[PDB]
Amino acid sequence: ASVHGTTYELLRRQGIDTVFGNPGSNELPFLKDFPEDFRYILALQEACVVGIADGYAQASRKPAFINLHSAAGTGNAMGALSNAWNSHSPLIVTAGQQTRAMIGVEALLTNVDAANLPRPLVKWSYEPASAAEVPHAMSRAIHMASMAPQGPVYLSVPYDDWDKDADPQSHHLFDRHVSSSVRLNDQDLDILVKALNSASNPAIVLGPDVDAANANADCVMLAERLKAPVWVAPSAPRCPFPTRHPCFRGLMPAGIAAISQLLEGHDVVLVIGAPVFRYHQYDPGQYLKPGTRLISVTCDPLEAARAPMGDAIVADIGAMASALANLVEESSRQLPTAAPEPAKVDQDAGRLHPETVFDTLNDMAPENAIYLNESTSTTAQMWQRLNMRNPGSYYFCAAGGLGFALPAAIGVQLAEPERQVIAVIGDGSANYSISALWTAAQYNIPTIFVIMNNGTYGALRWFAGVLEAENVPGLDVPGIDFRALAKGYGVQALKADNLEQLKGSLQEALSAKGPVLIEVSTV
Amino acid sequence: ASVHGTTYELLRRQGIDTVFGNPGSNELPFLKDFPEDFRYILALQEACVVGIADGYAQASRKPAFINLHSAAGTGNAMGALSNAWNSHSPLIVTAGQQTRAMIGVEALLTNVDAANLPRPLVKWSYEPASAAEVPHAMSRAIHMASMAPQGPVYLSVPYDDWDKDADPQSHHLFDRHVSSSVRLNDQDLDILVKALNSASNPAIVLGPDVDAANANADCVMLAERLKAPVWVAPSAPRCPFPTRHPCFRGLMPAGIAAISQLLEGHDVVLVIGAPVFRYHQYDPGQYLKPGTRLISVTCDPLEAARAPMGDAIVADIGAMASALANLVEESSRQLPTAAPEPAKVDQDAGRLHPETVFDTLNDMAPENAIYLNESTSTTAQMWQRLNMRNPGSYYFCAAGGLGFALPAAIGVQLAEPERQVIAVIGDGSANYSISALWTAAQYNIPTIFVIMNNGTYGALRWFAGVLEAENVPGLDVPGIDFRALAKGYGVQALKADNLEQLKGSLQEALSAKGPVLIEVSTV
Amino acid sequence: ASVHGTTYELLRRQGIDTVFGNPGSNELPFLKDFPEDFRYILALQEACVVGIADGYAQASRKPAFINLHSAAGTGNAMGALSNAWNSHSPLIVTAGQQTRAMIGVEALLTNVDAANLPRPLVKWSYEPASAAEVPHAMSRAIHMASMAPQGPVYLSVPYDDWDKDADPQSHHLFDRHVSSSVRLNDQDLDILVKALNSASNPAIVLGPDVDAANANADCVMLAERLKAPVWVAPSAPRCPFPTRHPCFRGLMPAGIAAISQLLEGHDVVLVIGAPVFRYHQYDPGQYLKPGTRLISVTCDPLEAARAPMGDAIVADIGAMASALANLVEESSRQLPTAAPEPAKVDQDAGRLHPETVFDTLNDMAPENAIYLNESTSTTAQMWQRLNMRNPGSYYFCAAGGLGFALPAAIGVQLAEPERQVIAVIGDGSANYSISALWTAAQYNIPTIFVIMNNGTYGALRWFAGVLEAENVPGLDVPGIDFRALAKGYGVQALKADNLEQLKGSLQEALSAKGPVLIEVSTV
Ligand SMILES: Cc1ncc(C[n+]2csc(CCOP(=O)(O)OP(=O)(O)O)c2C)c(N)n1
Ligand SMILES: Cc1ncc(C[n+]2csc(CCOP(=O)(O)OP(=O)(O)O)c2C)c(N)n1
Ligand SMILES: Cc1ncc(C[n+]2csc(CCOP(=O)(O)OP(=O)(O)O)c2C)c(N)n1
Ligand SMILES: [Ca+2]
Ligand SMILES: [Ca+2]
Ligand SMILES: [Ca+2]
Ligand SMILES: [Ca+2]
Ligand SMILES: [Ca+2]
Ligand SMILES: [Ca+2]
Ligand SMILES: [Mg+2]
Repeated sequence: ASVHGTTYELLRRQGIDTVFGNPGSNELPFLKDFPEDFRYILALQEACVVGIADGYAQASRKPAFINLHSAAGTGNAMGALSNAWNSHSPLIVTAGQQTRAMIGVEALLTNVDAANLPRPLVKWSYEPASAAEVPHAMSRAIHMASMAPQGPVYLSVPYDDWDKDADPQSHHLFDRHVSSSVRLNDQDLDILVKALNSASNPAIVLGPDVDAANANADCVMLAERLKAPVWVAPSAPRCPFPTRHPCFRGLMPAGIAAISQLLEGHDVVLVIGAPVFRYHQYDPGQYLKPGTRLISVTCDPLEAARAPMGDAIVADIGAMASALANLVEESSRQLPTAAPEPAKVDQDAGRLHPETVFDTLNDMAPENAIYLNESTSTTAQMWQRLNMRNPGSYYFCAAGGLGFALPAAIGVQLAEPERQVIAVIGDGSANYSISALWTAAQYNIPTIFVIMNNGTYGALRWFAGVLEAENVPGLDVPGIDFRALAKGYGVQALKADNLEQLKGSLQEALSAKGPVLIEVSTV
Repeated sequence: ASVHGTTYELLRRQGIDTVFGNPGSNELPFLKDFPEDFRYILALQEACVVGIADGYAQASRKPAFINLHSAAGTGNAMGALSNAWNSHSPLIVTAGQQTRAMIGVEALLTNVDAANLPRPLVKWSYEPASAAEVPHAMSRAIHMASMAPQGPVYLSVPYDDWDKDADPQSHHLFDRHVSSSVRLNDQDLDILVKALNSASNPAIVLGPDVDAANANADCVMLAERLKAPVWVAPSAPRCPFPTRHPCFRGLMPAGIAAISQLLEGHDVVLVIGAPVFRYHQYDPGQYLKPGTRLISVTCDPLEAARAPMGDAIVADIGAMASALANLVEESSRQLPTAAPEPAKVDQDAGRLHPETVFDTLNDMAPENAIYLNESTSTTAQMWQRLNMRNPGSYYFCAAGGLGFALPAAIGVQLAEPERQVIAVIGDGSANYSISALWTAAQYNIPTIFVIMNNGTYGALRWFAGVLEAENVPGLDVPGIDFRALAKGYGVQALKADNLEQLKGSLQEALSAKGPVLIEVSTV
Repeated sequence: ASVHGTTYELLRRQGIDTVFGNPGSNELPFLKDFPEDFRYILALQEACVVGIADGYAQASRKPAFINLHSAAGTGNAMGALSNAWNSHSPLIVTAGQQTRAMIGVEALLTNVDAANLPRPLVKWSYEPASAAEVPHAMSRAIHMASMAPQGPVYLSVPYDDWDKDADPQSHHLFDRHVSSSVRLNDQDLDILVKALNSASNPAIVLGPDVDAANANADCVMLAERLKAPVWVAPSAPRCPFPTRHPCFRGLMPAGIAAISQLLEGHDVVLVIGAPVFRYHQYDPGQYLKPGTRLISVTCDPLEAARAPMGDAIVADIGAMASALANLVEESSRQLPTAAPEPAKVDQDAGRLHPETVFDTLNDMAPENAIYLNESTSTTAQMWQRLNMRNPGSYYFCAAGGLGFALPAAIGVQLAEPERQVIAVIGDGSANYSISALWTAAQYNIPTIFVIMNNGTYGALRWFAGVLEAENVPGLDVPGIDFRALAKGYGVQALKADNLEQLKGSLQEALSAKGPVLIEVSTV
């Protein structure tokens, strides 16, 4: 069999049936005779291709396969890979290389020093030394992406390799099963459980890896047994806990001093599935106040190594969450009281306050809706106003790289056809991956995009305010008609200048049978 | 003085007065108190930022300064850097890094292993070890970008460095002058000149570095003295010779066998300012046929090293071109006869043949117009139908990375306010950097964008045809309304469905006082 | 023809006839059927292999070819490559890789991510994508190493490639000639010459690249014409000027303040072939005092970029030195007076003062002797006491990496059979590459090794003294019998405990017909 046939069989046998890409000439030999049981999802720019694959992978909880064009295609996708790295997204990125006969002369489209291009944003990067090695290299890519800590991998393949004969021994790769579903040994696990049972005032902090492992329900049980408040680690890329559960305490502020102050009084703080800690603003102070012991369970050695305080256990989040939830004793402490409902902000008949938008979305959206957030100055309000009861209900660019939510919303909707996806995106952020709209229109993926139009890079004007920075250029983005942009890409567009219109537009959008974009005029 | 003040003085003293960027929080400390004698050009996505800076640098023939946001901003610009590498574009790319106090914990927005991110697409990449080193590092960046062979450089700067005190000895950096304007020593130059004077049937092949050095006029003189035909090296990123000059022979096909066949009979082939050779399609054969001696003058050691045949001289193109043009004897051979005018293709009243579009542009555009090409399946026709008499009249993505022409056209227009820029872009290519349109509208840069709409990735369907590849998915891009996209970004839009409309639209576009986009329905 | 035959023909045609190496299994396929016109020089450890090749290349002024074993062999040679990088040594380092069929499974002896191993100490690093590409890759290696700025390159080759068929078009590589013998254009050169003719008190500073280019004589003429004092740039790896010439001023101290103080009063300082400046100790102060203008001529863009002051011209040192020496006017100023003879230090009948050793060597050694220095605490005395009239008379580890002089002395002696090589090495430094002695014995290369035995890492005890550092462990190296070590490797050994014995031992050593090691007891 050819390398082409062998490789598609490998993919199919490993559960991959979809290719997200933007084609090029070095990739034609791979894409020809495309298998009938496969599905190709085209996007117009590489950041969009990867963003869609990313949302698809995160929501489906399985690896996504991507095919890009040489160095330029790969380069266009590197901002998206920064987010994928931080979110532990299992992405298999393949790029076509020039024919081996012309790599040396560096003919046009040659990806020079290929493996180094995507570094340091990949777990593994490689270009095979011969055509017969391709299936084996593809196998390595699949497993490296899937093993904890999951992350993106890169494989460059010269286009002339596809038609060559594959090693007949490649059949051994087809059904390989690799597992990293491990947990702390019995003896040490018993010690940890005892420390938890003995704590007088424990607190639990959860990160994105909990939602990735679908360990949400196990963490709820753990929180209920320990009768402990639960916080979501700062700069949260996903939501790991039902936001209206009595133990829920909200999103932690992303500052050193703010967090230690928040945890003061808690003798034992158990952090699960999050780095310690994804701070953002520089808020100097103590990492932890005296009297607090921190224990971290992470699926990533890099996270365990860099934590500036506490103990750590490197293991599978799902396996650990399940073990802990079943072994801890039920505390006789009283279960925490639920946080009160957020207040209603005064809303006149003019432009909409973000709070109003979120309250309305919470009112009108189905209970199993999935939200994506790329409205940077309104994140805190969004977290307090949306009741997200189920796992996989929230996504936000893990590395803070804009251009994620719009395409990712399409990938998530593709992965969860029965849950309405609603992406809330700022007018500034909307531009980074605007062409992704075309993919939703073409495949009729019913994502709803809500553009928060305030005409400025709000979050930046805010930091520009703290630093007390003046005369900073480039903070405003006036003159963009989002309805026209949506029309350009074949997506139905609506406008909301006030509350009445907002409610009407949402009613229509929710009843639509295709993707819809709503431009909202915000304060 | 602070690092901030010292750095802006360094830039100003080295001739930089414009910053192309997309702001972020790590960059606010650098951008605050923005100098009044500077100019900030905002673009909505990083590929667009770099593309604009690239066009500006290439057209002005001086380095362009760029400021991006951390890893995500840098990553979004890597496809654009692939083109910049191939075009020897002097680009100074700076990105903001997290505060030194939080780099270790990898707070959000930390650019991890920063210097490795842009590799291998940069000449030099670096992150200073202390704040006082910043001005010196900036100096290194400026010079590394400007010395032959020119190319992009990268500098990552922690945001807390800007307000620190600079080394008082930094003043020594302000007026440093670095030169690489060198040419072959007298003795060896005399030998080369003798070889040229002795040739019986010489041919000259010119590359992009000739136009970059503005050595066009010197090459015309050289060609006239030697009475030799002149070809433009394959995959041409720029036009180095007047296309209607009697010696002009056109664009060389990008294949090994095709080129050796084309050069057969020429005893001495002098290649100036081009790699040997930027092949594209695999057209196996002899690199050179017996009887042909090839001599290459390149400004790049990497080019000299990888040439599979001939001798090479590594030197400044301008200095070499000038020396050769003045030292060679006037041959008694007859000057080559000009190529005949291309034929008029039959055009009915329906959709436009690309040939018709180019003939019409040639008819109506000013004689000093500048063209950008990102209509991949029509490159050969474009080269035969446009009379480009002046230097800096043509640009095409040097690494074949789409998303270059649209933003680059804006940068070129900014650099040459008195020459009408006309970008000819395919409907597929238009999407990669569509948001750049906003920048033209906002600063009122009068670029004319001609979108060749044929609804498909034409060049790919063509390769898919040669390889005799079937069942290749993702080759069509239907359902895009370019007039709506232009409206979305504030740019006047026109449509041309036939010749009559094409002529009318061009008349209007040429008389416009701002940017204009014309969607052309092509066959 | 096979890749094996084609490659040896390429090497032979490019002037390479010697292979320096330490064999391994991945290299057997390359070494088999070793050409009869070639010469293989075996060394017992890789640092020794590279050190010998380095000395050979530096002294012969042509590239040296090296063959090492996979990652371990390459790794053992990386300290030696650090020196080669700093000395601009043209070294072609090749390493054998596992068979392509087993690279993927990482069988024993696989060099993983090969090209990244030697970085950042190489100009170019690469592993071919196919066997037919090997000759072309070898060609690139040869030229990259030879073009200015010269430096080490690395090529990894899977062992199964050698027996495959080579591309018949590879014959084009055989006689390629690449030149970088360039100099500043006429107009700018005239400006520089005028600045030199107009200077009232010029000073000249020379670096290692002057000796590498054999531009010594041209610099003497330049100094005599300008009637200017000449200094050797700090941390000198080579000697670029006759040390007893009336203009000679000695080795510059390696400190910022010390150098500016030394140059004070000189209006124009011309630096040729040296970085600006290879400082060592931290001696904070002004880089240059007011009134001094510095102009640097360097063959390295990296040097021009990082200079913290002055203008720079990037060009070939030989071409530039020759041009300047012939164009400057003869100044009417009086020629500088020669420095007085160094004083005789008092020497009793006990252990030898380093000054005594150097005076005696100067007295007894032939006038065309070549010295290598790796006696770190005695460098200043050595420079003042040895009259070195000819080019290529001195070598010192360019990156300060010990283990250079002993093997390099063998390589230099091999390159210059008619000039007596005398390596002066400290007892600490002698151990790093002690096994190199075997190579001298086996091929009967008559190098004389003088071991300065003082039982301690003297230079370190000295820095430990300045820093006023106390309780520093590991500074003494007692209990080493160098005569026994020499005997172990087959080299004649002598001992000198006092002056009488020193003179006697030197008389014998100079008359020897093979390598000799003299252990000298120093204070
Ligand atoms: C790729 C990328 N480029 C630039 C930035 C810097 N940045 C962070 S927030 C922001 C503002 C986003 O504006 P918008 O989406 O309109 O939302 P707002 O702040 O107004 O809520 C910008 C440009 C970024 N994080 N990522
Ligand atoms: C960043 C990038 N992505 C993908 C490609 C692959 N590619 C080469 S030509 C091409 C078609 C461009 O289509 P279009 O601009 O409509 O012009 P046409 O071929 O129809 O003339 C594509 C997608 C590329 N070279 N660069
Ligand atoms: C590979 C390497 N290891 C360690 C050092 C650090 N070092 C610099 S000088 C020195 C002392 C050398 O001792 P010796 O050769 O006996 O000479 P002395 O200082 O006594 O004159 C040492 C160990 C070095 N420069 N290179
Ligand atoms: Ca409500
Ligand atoms: Ca906004
Ligand atoms: Ca005409
Ligand atoms: Ca098209
Ligand atoms: Ca004497
Ligand atoms: Ca010693
Ligand atoms: Mg990289």
